[PDB]
Amino acid sequence: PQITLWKRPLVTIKIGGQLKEALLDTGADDTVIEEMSLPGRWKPIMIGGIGGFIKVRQYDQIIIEIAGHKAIGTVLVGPTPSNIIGRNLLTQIGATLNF
Amino acid sequence: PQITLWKRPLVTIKIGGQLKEALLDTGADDTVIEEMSLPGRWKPIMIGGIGGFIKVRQYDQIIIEIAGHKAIGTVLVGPTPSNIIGRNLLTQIGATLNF
Ligand SMILES: CCCC[C@H](NC(=O)[C@H](C)NC(=O)[C@H](CCC(=O)O)NC(=O)[C@H](Cc1ccccc1)NC[C@H](CC(C)C)NC(=O)[C@@H](NC(=O)[C@@H](N)CCCNC(N)=[NH2+])C(C)C)C(N)=O
Repeated sequence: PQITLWKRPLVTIKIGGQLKEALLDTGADDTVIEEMSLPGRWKPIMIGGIGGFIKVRQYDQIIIEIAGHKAIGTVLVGPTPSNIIGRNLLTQIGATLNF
Repeated sequence: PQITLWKRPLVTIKIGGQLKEALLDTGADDTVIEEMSLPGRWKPIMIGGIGGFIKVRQYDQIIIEIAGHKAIGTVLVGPTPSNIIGRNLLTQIGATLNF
């Protein structure tokens, strides 16, 4: 599909057995999901953006479906203002920017 | 062009007649440039990012060239981690996400 940018590019994702809406973010290196109780081990890390840093839990090899496209990779979980799909997963679903 | 996302989608911009590098950011509503002298009038506002809110200067109707495509619109100037081209100008250059 093709997504125009008149409004925020939000799509449905499936992660941890839950459906969520998430923002496709070419300006995000990483994928950040709003606080949810994902199982298993994780690593504390801090991520940066506008406004400063926040503390997140880094989970590896998490299964995630993005607009119907399966992906698997590192997902960061914590108090983000939006679920964000970043380049680490956008590359796996073959997303490009075009103009 | 078509831009893949294995690296940050950085392009050349011209603003105030000066060349800069900026990130194409589909997760940004607005366009935010590092502190610079810029011709035109401005007003102070607040914008939020992943880590919190910052003060920026809002300039309207600013000419900006992005990867050799013309845009004219609102540019926010302030202490951002990166120059960012957001949806307000990505729509002007006809950018879409594709997968
Ligand atoms: C796995 C190792 C991680 C290492 C870690 N990496 C990072 O921190 C990397 C560089 N950060 C980033 O890439 C982060 C996303 C988080 C992430 O991917 O990790 N990107 C970002 O935060 C980029 C800007 C940026 C680019 C490059 C560098 C820094 C910053 N913007 C993304 C962000 C998405 C939004 C949901 C918060 N957009 C914005 O912040 C834009 N804001 C807006 O559009 C506002 N109008 C919305 C207000 C909020 N309101 C609300 N929810 N009601 C702003 C740029 C105008 C590190 N460096 O410590």
